[PDB]
Parts: sequence; C-alpha cells; structure tokens
Amino acid sequence: LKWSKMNLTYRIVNYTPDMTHSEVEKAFKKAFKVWSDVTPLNFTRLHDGIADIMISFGIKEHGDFYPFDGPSGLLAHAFPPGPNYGGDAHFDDDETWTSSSKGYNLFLVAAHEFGHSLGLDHSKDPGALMFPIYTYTGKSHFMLPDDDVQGIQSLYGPG
Amino acid sequence: TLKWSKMNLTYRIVNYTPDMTHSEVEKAFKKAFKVWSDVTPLNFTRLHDGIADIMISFGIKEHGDFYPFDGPSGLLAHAFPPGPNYGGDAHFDDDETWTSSSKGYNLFLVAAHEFGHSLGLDHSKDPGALMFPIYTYTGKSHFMLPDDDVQGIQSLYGPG
Ligand SMILES: O=C(CC1(S(=O)(=O)c2ccc(Oc3ccc(Cl)cc3)cc2)CCOCC1)NO
Ligand SMILES: O=C(CC1(S(=O)(=O)c2ccc(Oc3ccc(Cl)cc3)cc2)CCOCC1)NO
Ligand SMILES: [Ca+2]
Ligand SMILES: [Ca+2]
Ligand SMILES: [Zn+2]
Ligand SMILES: [Zn+2]
Ligand SMILES: [Zn+2]
Ligand SMILES: [Zn+2]
Repeated sequence: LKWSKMNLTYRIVNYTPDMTHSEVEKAFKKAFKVWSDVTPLNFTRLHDGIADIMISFGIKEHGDFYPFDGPSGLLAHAFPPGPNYGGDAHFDDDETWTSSSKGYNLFLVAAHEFGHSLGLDHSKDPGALMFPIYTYTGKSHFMLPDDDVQGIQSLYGPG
Repeated sequence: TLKWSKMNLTYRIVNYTPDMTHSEVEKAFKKAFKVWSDVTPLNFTRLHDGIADIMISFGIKEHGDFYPFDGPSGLLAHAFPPGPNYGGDAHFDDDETWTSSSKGYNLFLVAAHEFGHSLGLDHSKDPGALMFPIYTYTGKSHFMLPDDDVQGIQSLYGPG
C-alpha cells in the first residue's frame, strides 16, 4: 500500500514554541528532501486547506485516540499513506524540539515520521532512520541509510 | 491488509453488563473468540487486568471515542480493527438488553461479529456472513461460522 500520486502535499498546521517558524519549516523541508532525493516523490508545501500530509504539534489527547505521553517517552506518530488521517504526522509538543541537540532534533524525528507517511515500516537495521530508537549524531549532514533508500524505493522507485 | 502480526492475542473484559452474570458474559466472549481461533492459528488468552490486545467494554452514550452510543436500539456495538491503543478493542452499548438466550441481543452473536472486526474483518454483502452488517439470531453451541467469514479470516491468518 502506498501513494498513487508521486506528487504529495504537506501543510504545517501549527508550530512548537521551541523553534522559530523558519527553524520548523527548514526541519520539515529538509526532512522531505531526505526521501524525495532518492525517489520520484515531490512535496509541495500548502499554507491553507487540506494537504496529503498534515503536520501538527499537540500534547496528550490531540484529536486521534493515540494520546501523547507528555514529556519524553513517545515523541511523535504518523499514519501510513491513505485518505484523511493517512500521511499525517503529529509531534508531541510536550517534547523540547530543536534544530540542534539540546532536546529532540525536529529534522531527525520528522524524517522518520515521513517515512511512516510514505509507507515505511520500522526497520530492524540498527543503523536505519526508520529504526524506532532516537539517535542523533550531531553531524551537520544527513545520509539516508541504505536500508531506508532500499525500503522507500521498493515502494516508489529510485530515479 | 490490516491484521495482527502475531497469532497470540490477549483480551481483557474491562467492565460488565448488568444484563448477564460475570460468567454469562465471560462465557459468551470465550465462545465468540473460539469461533475464530477454530479456523485460524489465532490464540486468545484472557487477562483480568492490564493492557490486553482486545479490551472489551460495555458503555453508554459517550464512552471514550469518536463513536458514541445512541442508547437503546441503533448501534448495538462496534469494534476497531487491528492496531495499537484502541485498535482491536470492542464496545457494546449497555443500553441494549444483552442475553445468552434470544430475548434481546445475544452477547455471543454480537461479540463474534465484533471480534471479527478486531481481527481485521470488514462487513460482508453476503446475507449469510456473520460479518453481515445486520443482526440475525440463530443460537446453538454447535455454531457454524459461515463459509464467507472463514474465507475472510483465513485470508488474514490462514486455516487452522
Ligand atoms: O516510531 C514511533 C514510536 C516511538 S518514538 O516516538 O520514540 C520515535 C519516533 C521517531 C524517532 O525518530 C528517529 C528514529 C531514528 C533516528 Cl536515527 C532519528 C530519529 C524515534 C523514536 C515510540 C514507541 O516506540 C518506538 C519509537 N513513532 O513514529
Ligand atoms: O456492524 C456494526 C454496527 C451496526 S450494529 O451495532 O447494529 C451491529 C453490531 C453487531 C452485529 O452483530 C451481528 C451481525 C450479524 C449476525 Cl448474523 C449476528 C450478529 C450486528 C449489528 C450499526 C450500524 O449498521 C451496521 C450494524 N458494528 O460492528
Ligand atoms: Ca512524550
Ligand atoms: Ca444503541
Ligand atoms: Zn496524533
Ligand atoms: Zn516510528
Ligand atoms: Zn466505542
Ligand atoms: Zn459490524
């Protein structure tokens, strides 16, 4: 199961008080770039209306009955490709989101989350972005692990 | 396909209907799960507390979800397909007369249909399927799970 459309659209519904609007827009745009760079997927940011992937920040009960645990623990959850809720990614605003390392790097979490949005299962490869354990190298460049490039491309193809 | 990536699923009966004794309820639920485990490799273990895979509940009106109960009649019950949290959970409207007989709604028949949902079964267009959207009573310990439901559940978990 995956996206019928190669051209997806996302909308940053709201923001975290931890980062500036640019900081968040850069994090997500860099996050989609991770996947688009290795597939035919295109991501267009939508300011208003319905978007294939609605990005939102919320705490505890936020409208889906998968409540966030608050500070630490669960950080974010995303729904697979599909209508309505599908593609959507929520970020536990009870977490300290960051561009660097102080708390939880948004770009890193968003990339993993968009993996789920594009249909990527959690990986078993300890060195894969889709591996369900948060790790941050601190490096100022991101390489998509081969596990991820393979998994995503097994869905939408390379170039 | 949405299903459970494990054959061993646990279930906890959270609260209880006033209509039947604890044992009537439990028993009716046992039978309802057996309907499915008998035609697939699915194992159902009961939990008296904690997080089970299939949390059963009897609640009226707003009972904690986007599917509020309408009181007497109408929606008799609903269940969620496989998934975390509430996925797989089943809810029965306690404004409906639950029974083990034919007077009122037989907990076993509704539970079985409901459990199919938790397992990943959609509704059938086949007027004979247990998953058929409408309610029909039959009752008999020598209960025959319709061929359709067999084909559907086994497409999910294979045969016994
Ligand atoms: O995958 C998850 C669930 C969690 S998580 O919220 O903690 C989580 C979410 C995103 C993550 O993103 C990254 C994963 C790996 C790397 Cl290298 C970077 C970020 C990590 C954990 C919580 C439950 O257990 C599995 C992980 N959410 O999508
Ligand atoms: O299917 C439903 C919802 C309803 S219901 O609550 O009335 C309902 C619930 C369980 C049922 O169980 C049975 C289904 C078929 C048979 Cl043969 C026996 C019981 C039937 C209807 C209400 C809206 O219309 C479809 C049916 N829940 O799963
Ligand atoms: Ca949290
Ligand atoms: Ca009702
Ligand atoms: Zn959510
Ligand atoms: Zn994840
Ligand atoms: Zn409910
Ligand atoms: Zn039903």
